[PDB]
Amino acid sequence: GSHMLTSFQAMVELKQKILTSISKLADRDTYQIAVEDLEKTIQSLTPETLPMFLNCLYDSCSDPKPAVKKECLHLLSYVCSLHCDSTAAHLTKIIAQIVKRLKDSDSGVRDACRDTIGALSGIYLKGKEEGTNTGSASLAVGLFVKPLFEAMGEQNKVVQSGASMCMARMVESAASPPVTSFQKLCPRICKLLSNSSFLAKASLLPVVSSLSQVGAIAPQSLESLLESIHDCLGSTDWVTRKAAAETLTALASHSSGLIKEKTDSTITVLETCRFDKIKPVRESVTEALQLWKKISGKY
Repeated sequence: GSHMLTSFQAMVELKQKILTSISKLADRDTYQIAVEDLEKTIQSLTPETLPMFLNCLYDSCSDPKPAVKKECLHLLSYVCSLHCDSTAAHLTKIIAQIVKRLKDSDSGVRDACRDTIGALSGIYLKGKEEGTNTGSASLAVGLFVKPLFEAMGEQNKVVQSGASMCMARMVESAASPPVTSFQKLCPRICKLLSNSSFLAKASLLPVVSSLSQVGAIAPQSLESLLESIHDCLGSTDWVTRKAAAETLTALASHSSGLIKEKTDSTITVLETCRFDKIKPVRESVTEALQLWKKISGKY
């Protein structure tokens, strides 16, 4: 009756203001004051006025003008930074909107996607593995990896590349990284790197490098990982070969104790690849070969 109608009027007025500021973001001189107005509205959000702002951002994330999309992704980040406990429930829809935006070719849009994924990981994946229970960590990491792997399943190299960059940034952005929950990514990344349909292996190898940096390499999948990296060293794209060499470098540099025994096959493949016609490939192969030789002991 009266209370429902009053809440309706308040909600519609707030949506009016939000959409007006978001549309005015599209202008160059009316961009900064609109940013300030949207931030001031973010500050005064409550658990009931939060989902309406999120729905505004969602419906605004599809505007053709790319600056609007970039700022809406940054606003998703901002609202998660200012109301993390309140947005932990809508995290799923948020990550879904980011994965939907992964298909854009605009550099700024893809960079905003990666930065938003990183901010979300830094907020919700920090310290998620401190104690005896390991259930909230699994759910948290899954909220990120399930849509990312689904986007990696699409037949679009742009989307696969974006998904891989976002997954790498997610692994990198966790302060106290959930290593056990992050190790669940290796058995799928192996199959993706061995898959011929996957077209963004050069973007997925840095994900392996990042997993090695935080020490989240699954030892039961390490041999298949090395096999897929050898395959990538065998690729026709020089970028993929250089990326595989640099991932071998990262593995020797951060998973040193994990690869001590299994070096000879990787060293042999590097020996066969040290005379690549592409000079950057030559240099990366030489670097990885020296590192693995020193880890093993050829002196």
